[PDB]
Amino acid sequence: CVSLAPEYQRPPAPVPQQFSLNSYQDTGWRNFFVDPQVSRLIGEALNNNRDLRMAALKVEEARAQFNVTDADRYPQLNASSGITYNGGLKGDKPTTQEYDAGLELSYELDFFGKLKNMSEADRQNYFASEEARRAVHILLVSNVSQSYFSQQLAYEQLRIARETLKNYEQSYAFVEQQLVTGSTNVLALEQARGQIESTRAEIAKREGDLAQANNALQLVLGTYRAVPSEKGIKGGEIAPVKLPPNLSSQILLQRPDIMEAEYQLKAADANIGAARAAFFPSITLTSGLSSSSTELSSLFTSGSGMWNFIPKIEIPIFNAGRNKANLKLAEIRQQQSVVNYEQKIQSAFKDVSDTLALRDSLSQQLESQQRYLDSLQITLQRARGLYASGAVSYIEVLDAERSLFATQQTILDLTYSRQVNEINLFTALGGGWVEKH
Amino acid sequence: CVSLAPEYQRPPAPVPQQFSLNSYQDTGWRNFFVDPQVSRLIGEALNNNRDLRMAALKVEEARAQFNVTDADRYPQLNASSGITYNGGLKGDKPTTQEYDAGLELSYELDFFGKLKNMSEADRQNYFASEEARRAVHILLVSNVSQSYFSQQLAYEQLRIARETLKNYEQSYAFVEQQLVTGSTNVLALEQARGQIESTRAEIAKREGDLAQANNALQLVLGTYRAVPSEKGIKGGEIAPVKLPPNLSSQILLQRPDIMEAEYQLKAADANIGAARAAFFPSITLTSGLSSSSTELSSLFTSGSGMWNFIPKIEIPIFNAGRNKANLKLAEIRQQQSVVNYEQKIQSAFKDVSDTLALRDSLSQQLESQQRYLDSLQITLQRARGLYASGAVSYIEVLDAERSLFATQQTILDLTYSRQVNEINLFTALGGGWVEK
Amino acid sequence: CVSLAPEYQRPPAPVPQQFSLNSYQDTGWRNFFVDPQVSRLIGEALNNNRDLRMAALKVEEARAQFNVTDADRYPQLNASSGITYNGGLKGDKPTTQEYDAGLELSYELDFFGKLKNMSEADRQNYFASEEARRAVHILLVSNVSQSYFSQQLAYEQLRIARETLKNYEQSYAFVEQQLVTGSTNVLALEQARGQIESTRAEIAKREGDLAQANNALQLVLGTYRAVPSEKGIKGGEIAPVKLPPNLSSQILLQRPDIMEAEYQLKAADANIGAARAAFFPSITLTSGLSSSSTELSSLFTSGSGMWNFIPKIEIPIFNAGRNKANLKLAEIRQQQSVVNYEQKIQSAFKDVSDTLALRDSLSQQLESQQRYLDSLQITLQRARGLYASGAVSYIEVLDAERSLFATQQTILDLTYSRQVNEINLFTALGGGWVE
Repeated sequence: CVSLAPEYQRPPAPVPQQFSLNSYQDTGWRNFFVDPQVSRLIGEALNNNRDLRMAALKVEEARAQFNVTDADRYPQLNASSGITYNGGLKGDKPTTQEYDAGLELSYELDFFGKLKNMSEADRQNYFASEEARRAVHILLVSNVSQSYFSQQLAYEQLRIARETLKNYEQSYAFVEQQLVTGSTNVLALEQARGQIESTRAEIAKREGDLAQANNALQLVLGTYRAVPSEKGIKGGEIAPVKLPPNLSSQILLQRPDIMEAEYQLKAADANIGAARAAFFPSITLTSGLSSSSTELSSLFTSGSGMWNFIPKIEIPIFNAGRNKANLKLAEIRQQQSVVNYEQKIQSAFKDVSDTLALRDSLSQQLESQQRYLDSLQITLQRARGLYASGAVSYIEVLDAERSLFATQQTILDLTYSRQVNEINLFTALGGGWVEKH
Repeated sequence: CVSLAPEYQRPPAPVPQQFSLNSYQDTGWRNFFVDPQVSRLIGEALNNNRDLRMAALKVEEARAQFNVTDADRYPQLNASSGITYNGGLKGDKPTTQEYDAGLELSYELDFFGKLKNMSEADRQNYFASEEARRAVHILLVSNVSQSYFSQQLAYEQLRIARETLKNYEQSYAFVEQQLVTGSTNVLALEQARGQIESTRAEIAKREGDLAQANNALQLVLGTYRAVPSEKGIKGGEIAPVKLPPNLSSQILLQRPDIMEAEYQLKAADANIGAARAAFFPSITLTSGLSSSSTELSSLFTSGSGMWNFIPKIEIPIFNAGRNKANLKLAEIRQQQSVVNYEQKIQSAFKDVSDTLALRDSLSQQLESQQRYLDSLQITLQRARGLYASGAVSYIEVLDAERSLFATQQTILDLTYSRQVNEINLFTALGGGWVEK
Repeated sequence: CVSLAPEYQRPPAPVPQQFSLNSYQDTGWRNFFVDPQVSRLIGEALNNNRDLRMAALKVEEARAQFNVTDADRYPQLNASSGITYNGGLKGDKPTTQEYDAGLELSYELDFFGKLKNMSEADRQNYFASEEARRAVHILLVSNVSQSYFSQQLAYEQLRIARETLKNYEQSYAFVEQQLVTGSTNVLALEQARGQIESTRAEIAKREGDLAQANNALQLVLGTYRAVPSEKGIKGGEIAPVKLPPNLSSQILLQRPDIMEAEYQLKAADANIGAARAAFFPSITLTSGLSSSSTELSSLFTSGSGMWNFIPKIEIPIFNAGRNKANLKLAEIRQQQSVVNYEQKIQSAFKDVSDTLALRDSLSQQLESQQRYLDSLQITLQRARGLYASGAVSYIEVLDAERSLFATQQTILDLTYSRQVNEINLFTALGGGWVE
């Protein structure tokens, strides 16, 4: 037996050896997700999400497809019966009757490994479909957690808007009482009435956001049981990934999408092997045991049984270069598989490089926003103080409250961005496949 | 004749029996779309949109594909002629001549329903393609209407921007005359000059928005006639869907995309039946009337005509488990069709749930925004009154006009969102198929 | 030989003959891109981008696919040997042994142009893949330039945020010194402190934007060399497309995506021709030279060689309408190809009509925004002057500095939009194929 396929070489990864930025290990996704709710929802989804269900069925499709293709490599047994009537149109020559029954055993030698390479291309494609399930798995893990964290964000935003509204209602009362007794103008009161109605809208928007974050969580879960409520604890929900000083691009090579591109690349080599076998001769055995007769009474008698054994070898000589062209197709597609591989790596490298950058951008953003917060709370208290003594008009109170609301909302969105980014680093690195080191 | 395909069972829908939230009926899209312009554009688009045309062609593809596959079930007739020359290379054996003409009639019995099941898979796939057209149809309706409503929004936003601009020019005058006569500061006047130039920029943005809304409305129409102008009447353009107290998820099951997933699920059962037939024997008839000769002179003479009749039965015995694996493939793919069905349902249920919630979220937003509006108009008149008497600086007028503009634009965007949401509920329920 | 395929007619383009709005010419993308950096990065990308690499390999696939299909039109030569054993089960008939070797030359006539039309459909489909490469090429140009320009925007936004921050620190100093000596209140000082910390946040956000614009620029280049820094000069980086008074829709018809739809429309005609050939007879020649024997000793001897020559003609008569249904499928898919063609045109026409609109929308936006800028700078100076004399409170300075920062950022975003829009017009018209 011969395999004409080429030896596998892994293409060199077309990315820097390092990200810009002791050893990175995959501690399970149980370490990463500190919050026990996201642990429970992942567990729930892992058994009910329809997309992961399709991904597993696709692995099964590919295993069955390998067994369909591998069957060709094995001997084959078939039986057939038949009557043959035969006469002339004018001549009185009586009409014949030929009864026949047969058992035939076919077998392709495959001395140059055409069928053997085609089964291997399908073996490799099954490995590809397995890594594809894994990629679907860790992306599921990502969507579930982000969906939960997004729901929580809706819970906070709704809650602080309710709280602002009660704050602005007290402001209106503060202004109301000084107008019953002539200290202020009525412009302050209409400014305070504005804020109340404005904030009322916001609460309506945030309720809608919360409704929609619930429905999206339940879609990804695949089950519709009671959605989680708001957590009373804030902070520490995620344990970020610890990265060594100089980190290697090689980490990307174990990603599921890249591994899946690697297995398809292997499958394309095997197809090159089958393309090349197409040039060489083929050897086919075909042995048979038949029994023919002229009346049905003696079909399975002694003088009728016959055996047969035919080895055959066929060779191609001139096909107007069909075999060439089909070899070029193979080799071109293989180069396509190389390109596809490179593409999966280069994007992989971008993604990670981005989240690393975002890690620092978002930290500094969030800390400087808290500082702007603290300064805004002092501004607001001073503005209320000086307005209560007639030193400044109420627009200074309005501005501070406004700025303060915007900043509280942005800080909430920021820590969200922060921990989703952290999830995104986890996932781009190989993600939530393993759950226990 | 036997059919090995399985009996159809509809998969139980993996969603709550009810949405959270007398009987819902599909009154035609003529009742839903109150505005007669959206009705007239829908008519134009129903006869000119290329995507709908492609969807209908895809239905015809599928009917032709069924006829190609059904042909195998019928007897087949073919003729063939031929001369055969035959001689030896060294041995003096005079070169022979065999003239032949023949007429053959082939016919697969299909006793176990292999070909019959494969034609049925293609029947089912044609029904699928019909539900697909329908889905493209109602989605066209949704895109046309939102496209028109979006244009109209662009018209309003542009118009009130122009109106604001004339307002702020008058403000500039109000301040300008008090500076010619020394009552105010020049800081007011640069603040008013500022607003004017700002608003001038906004008008440019909104004109751009109107231009692009026009082009998108003509793309979706597929005809490039005169686009609709702005409506003088505002309100009542849509008659929302009236929904019963407790509403059933079952409504989703008549959605085109879900029905299309169902027909494909039927087609996969048929393929399971063909997979199974592959194990059992096949019986093939093949009768023939030929005529051979050794000189062309007597090809169609009396002593040459011959007839033939060969029934044949072939059986598989050991294929190294190819038939098994091909059956596993069928069953696996069938489960894939079940999963695909469940996915279309779960999504559909999410969508509807979202618009129901959005229905309440958008009404309450819009009403509280109008109340902020009203309060802002009082604030502006009071800031303008107190500024004219030296009680507050002009920054209080600036803020009021600013907040007022912003709120007017949000209210415009809100009612848009409101009525597009309503369109979205219509469509997610079964939508603009019927107009009766 | 006969071709049953139909004559090609180009479908009339279903769009206005004119865009609403001397002669347009495609000056190379070297004229359009004034900035030498974008020219140099395009060169680097044209030799390293993986997507253009894949588009090329797809053209090679298509040519190979044509040679696979074209082989059927030529005579074919094949050889085969074989031994045949033959015996009875119970009858004492000695077991036979028949040795054979053979050389067969097969040839399909194709009198009605079935194989010929099917090769032609694949010729057309290779032309299609060529136009697809071209589309991928000009889209590569568009992505490379917008990536660079986007990077530059990140650079400016970061820089003016750093500069605003030094400004607001000087404001804080200005306020600090009047509170050390009692002239003002402490509300001004906490207002200025706020602006400082706020702007500190913004700087953090702009640094993150810059990093991400670098990584996306390196992805599209396909090489990871030192990214370009900020340009000290601003302005004149692009030379817009000069457009004649009344411009014709016909310009669209040379777009790659539409040409690719056209070639596929041609390929569907050829398939109609093969569908119709299916009805007519087929004529096949098959000549042979074989040599058989009964013992291997004399396999290639004198009495064994035999020659052969069999012309055959096969006719379909009743196929339960398979050939008809296969013809309808062809014709239907051809109408599909027409519709696909129309769709590619109508979208092309929308796109161009949009960038033309946007050309005017963005120029006016940007011009009025500069005027608002100028007016805001006067407002700020006046607010600071009247605050320093006790005439207005500091909030008036706050507002002006705020309004001014927002307007500086929007003007930056605007000229960006302006020159990307211009790139988008170039590309929608045929774009960066020629230099």
